[PDB]
Amino acid sequence: DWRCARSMHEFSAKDIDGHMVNLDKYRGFVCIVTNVASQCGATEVNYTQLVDLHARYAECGLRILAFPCNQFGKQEPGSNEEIKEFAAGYNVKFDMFSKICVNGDDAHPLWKWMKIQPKGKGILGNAIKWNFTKFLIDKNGCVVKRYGPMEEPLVIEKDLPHYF
Repeated sequence: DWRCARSMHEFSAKDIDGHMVNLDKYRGFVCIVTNVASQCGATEVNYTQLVDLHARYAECGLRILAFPCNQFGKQEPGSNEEIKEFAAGYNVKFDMFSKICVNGDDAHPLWKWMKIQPKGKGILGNAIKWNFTKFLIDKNGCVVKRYGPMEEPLVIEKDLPHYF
């Protein structure tokens, strides 16, 4: 039962190449989990700053899990292969996953779970509101903060020292 999970580490997800990833591999690492899109007004700032954070903090254990999602204005219409090439244009070295839903009955169970964590609460409901929502995950796999679609990734930086 996804609702009874205690940690992100209990979940698995397909990477953007189609291979299953056990998210227990992130135990001991602080993670940003985010839903991404290629044709969003915020695409450039989010990819640029996620790549920047990953570069400057990997030595501290920062990992980033990017889930493409086409549910918000159909702004991620491409294939997984096309999305991987798009991320390559931003020199992404963090982890890209296969396209998923984040809302609704067919949402990936990790996203169902994050949305009902105590610190994953949304505003006027827990649904993901738009592209580039972010969840901060601590080293034990627990949700510790949620950031809205308009909060650029650099806003997360001041919170990282509380979890490294």
